[PDB]
Amino acid sequence: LLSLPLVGSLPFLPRHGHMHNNFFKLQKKYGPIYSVRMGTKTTVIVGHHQLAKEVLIKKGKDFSGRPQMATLDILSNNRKGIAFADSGAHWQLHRRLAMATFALFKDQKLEKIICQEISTLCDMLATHNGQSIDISFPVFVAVTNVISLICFNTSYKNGDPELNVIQNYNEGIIDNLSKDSLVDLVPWLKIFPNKTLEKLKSHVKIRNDLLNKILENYKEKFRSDSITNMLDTLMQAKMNSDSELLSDNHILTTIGDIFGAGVETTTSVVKWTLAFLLHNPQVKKKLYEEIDQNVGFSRTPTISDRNRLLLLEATIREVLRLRPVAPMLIPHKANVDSSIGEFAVDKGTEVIINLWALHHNEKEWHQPDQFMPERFLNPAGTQLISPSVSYLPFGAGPRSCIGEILARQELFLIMAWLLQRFDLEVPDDGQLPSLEGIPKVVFLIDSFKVKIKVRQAWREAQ
Ligand code: HEM
Ligand SMILES: CC(=O)[C@@]1(O)CC[C@H]2[C@@H]3CCC4=CC(=O)CC[C@]4(C)[C@H]3CC[C@@]21C
Repeated sequence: LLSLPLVGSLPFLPRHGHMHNNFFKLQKKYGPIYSVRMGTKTTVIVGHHQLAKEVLIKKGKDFSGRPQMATLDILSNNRKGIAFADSGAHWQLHRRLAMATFALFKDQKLEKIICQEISTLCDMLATHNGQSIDISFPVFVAVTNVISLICFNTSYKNGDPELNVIQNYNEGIIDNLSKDSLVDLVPWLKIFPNKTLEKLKSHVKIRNDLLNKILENYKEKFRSDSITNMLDTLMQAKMNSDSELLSDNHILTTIGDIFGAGVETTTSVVKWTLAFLLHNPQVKKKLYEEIDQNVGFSRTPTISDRNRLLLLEATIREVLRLRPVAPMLIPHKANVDSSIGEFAVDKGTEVIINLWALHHNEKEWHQPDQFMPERFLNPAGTQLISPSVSYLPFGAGPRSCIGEILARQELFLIMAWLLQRFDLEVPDDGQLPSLEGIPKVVFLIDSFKVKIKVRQAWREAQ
């Protein structure tokens, strides 16, 4: 009796469980690296830090490409900008210029931009004293203004409805960019009739029309005697012509990515962090203790307080380990024939770093499924440590994050100001937020509510 002919085989069920974890599980059987073939495209998944750091650092330039996807094409305006651009003259240029802008805020000192918007954030939330709210939007607004000040030296006032229009198309872009993660085994959208690409174009259209209107008004304001933000930095480079690489759509898309990443990543990590603290009251109590001890109520927190607020800095590290924004980074592509761990990797092959597998490796972490900020501390709790090398929340090499500094400061300051001033409790229905998460292009958390009350100790101190 014979075996049925086999036209196709996949090692697990499509759309069942999170991709990054299904890949991780396969490693017990196939080892830390393996490949899957879709028609002609071959995809290699890496789940070990030594191999990951080969792909990202030791051979960074080799694997610095991006694959082409229908949805990403629409959002990136055919592979322009930075994040979804292939490695090339345009990518390198805009990446450089974008990185260069960050210099213009080193001592408009970045900390003062951030703390400005946090103060407003905390004043908003004080009004909700005694109520249970979703804190998504108020935080969205804060970081939106920071990135806007950095990009255009403009910020939105309370009640500007353009903020809600931005919130709307950001949710829509994310919803349709990918069903779950960016890594789909089966290309379903090319198979069955669906309105997915249509919907994406509509959110992206609105986002684009809005950015054109910011550029055109700004062409009047631009003066080479003043370079204070990203758009100046980009218009300056243009007039020094590379001219093909700095067209209006090229500039637009780059700001697009920066605006996108600067808001959706930090907002998500704030919501995830609050969520973990709701589930872990002991840690939260010790966070209050810590900040009461080392900051008190005499002033508002500052970047210098990272030296003192070590438990907080560790909590932040731990959330980025447990719930990385991008548990599989953004996909990479081999630009040339190369290798990984002495296995051959052909040019044009897709290479995915399973950061989830790195962050949950049992041999690299003690109880990796557990929220344990202590792990980034010495036993005494007197300084931060780096307990595993299998830890790359911001990536590494050519394609590494370029907002890590901005990111880390935003996260630290927001959490510090909030804990200084607010009791953050489980809402009256006693519902806790599911920590399972929702894997989109960003690893999101189900929306949830938190009971906010101004701190008794903060009150007295007035
Ligand atoms: C807050 C937590 C954040 C995390 C965990 C994070 C993480 C990452 C990761 C994993 C990548 C891709 C790595 C790869 O593909 O090899 C990336 C790329 C990128 N990030 Fe961040 N990010 C964060 C915040 C930010 C912020 C605040 C900005 C502000 C501008 C930003 C801008 C970018 C850009 C433009 C890229 C694409 C770089 C390229 O492809 O050349 N990110 N980030
Ligand atoms: C988590 C990461 O590493 C990445 O941060 C680096 C680039 C980020 C894209 C940039 C373009 C964009 C525009 C929007 O308005 C929706 C938000 C996105 C999709 C935004 C999400 C997080 C991304 C994918």
